[PDB]
Amino acid sequence: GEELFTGVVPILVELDGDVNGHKFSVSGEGEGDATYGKLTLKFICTTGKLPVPWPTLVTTLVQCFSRYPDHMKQHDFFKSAMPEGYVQERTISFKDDGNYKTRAEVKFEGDTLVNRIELKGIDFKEDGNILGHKLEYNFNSGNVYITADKQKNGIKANFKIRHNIEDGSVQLADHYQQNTPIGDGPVLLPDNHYLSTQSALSKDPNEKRDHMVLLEFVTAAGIT
Ligand SMILES: [Cu+2]
Ligand SMILES: [Mg+2]
Repeated sequence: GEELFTGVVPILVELDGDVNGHKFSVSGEGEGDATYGKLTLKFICTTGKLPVPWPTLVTTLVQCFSRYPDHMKQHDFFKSAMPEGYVQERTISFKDDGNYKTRAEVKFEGDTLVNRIELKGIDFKEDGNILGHKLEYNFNSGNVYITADKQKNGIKANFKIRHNIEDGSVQLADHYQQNTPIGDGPVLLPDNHYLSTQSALSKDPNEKRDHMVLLEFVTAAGIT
């Protein structure tokens, strides 16, 4: 659980995706320091051009790195499931467009924290904001509202992401999420609270592959 996260932990992310028949893979590498809620990762589309905008994959591409204040430590489901880990499932509904369904397994492999994801996108509009690549390369501040799901010995979350459209508008992405432990050990089921995130997206000027450099800070809040 928590003791596994007192220092800097290497992270690996592997994603297999199919969006309207457009198949792609992403590999990511980096590290997290949960003491500071800090994530630093670089993602590469190992199959060529990514067929969706990178910002639409940020949420899919390790909430165990959230900074939980000491006074909220009893509410940290995500680290409590480690090292065996948890399954994270979402439906991401893009307003007036298609949806992503994701399934991910997050666990330790040796001293590395691994996020293995399958992503399936359907009902996208061929030159909507997603398949038509009309979204700005940025990602806004928001809140992830978590509640306990005692029935499944896990948690649920809901939240809205607003992606900036190059024309000045916004593309809403409604997120519904469920997490459940993989292992048999006891887990921490939290009182209602939220995660607050700050995200910065950049490019490696020496990288020729389609990629995303991502810096996030994530803090739990909502109980004081
Ligand atoms: Cu994130
Ligand atoms: Mg703008």
